[PDB]
Amino acid sequence: CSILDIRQGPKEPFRDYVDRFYKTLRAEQAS
Repeated sequence: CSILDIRQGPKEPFRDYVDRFYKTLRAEQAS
């Protein structure tokens, strides 16, 4: 891991953000 190191693509921050964002919007639609 040297040139194949700084790949740039978040997963565990960003899809424990989405699921929470999707039940936040499924309280904007209906809580």
